[PDB]
Amino acid sequence: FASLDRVKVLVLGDSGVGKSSLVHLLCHNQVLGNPSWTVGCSVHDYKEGTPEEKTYYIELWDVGGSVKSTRAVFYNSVNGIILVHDLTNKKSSQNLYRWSLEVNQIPLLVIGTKLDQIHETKRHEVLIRTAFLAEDFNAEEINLDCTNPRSSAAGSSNAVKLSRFFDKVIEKR
Ligand SMILES: Nc1nc2c(ncn2[C@@H]2O[C@H](COP(=O)(O)OP(=O)(O)OP(O)(O)=S)[C@@H](O)[C@H]2O)c(=O)[nH]1
Ligand SMILES: [Mg+2]
Repeated sequence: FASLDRVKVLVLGDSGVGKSSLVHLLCHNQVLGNPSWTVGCSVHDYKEGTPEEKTYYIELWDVGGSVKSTRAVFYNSVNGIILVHDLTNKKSSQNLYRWSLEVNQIPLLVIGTKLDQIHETKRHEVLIRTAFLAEDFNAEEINLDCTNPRSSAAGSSNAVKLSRFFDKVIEKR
């Protein structure tokens, strides 16, 4: 039971926040990438566990740039946006609003990277602030280490949140 409906998700964020690493994580390295563009396939079971279950082959696109470098020719037919910020760089979170303007009804997900580089002391403060940040985009938030494959393991809280986001992208479209 495989769906042929297109689902295109853009991965946006400042240079170096972890976008390519995140695409590799979320797609289990089913990724084709080069200096210009990176696309991954994230296989997603929509409404899993019901007679309505269908498998979707979601595209995750990472084309880089900066909010001067514009890649708008890659922003066509987008159904959802993952906004990526580096939890050790507060400036990368301030730029998510501008990134979102490069492309309302399009669902958004906010993902913070490099959680492993935040000490248990300063962690509570960063996470309170990222909850507020996600609220600004009417979005759920996931904070993780992109280099740890357990970060989005099947059945984890993070995976449930990502799955909820993909379900919404499919429904809105
Ligand atoms: N410790 C740690 N390192 C990370 C994490 N995510 C990314 N990195 C590291 O940060 C560096 C940048 O990550 P990368 O995935 O290349 O960013 P990018 O957003 O794709 O960078 P770009 O210039 O091509 S646009 C890499 O060395 C990568 O290994 C993370 O969650 N934890
Ligand atoms: Mg990249």
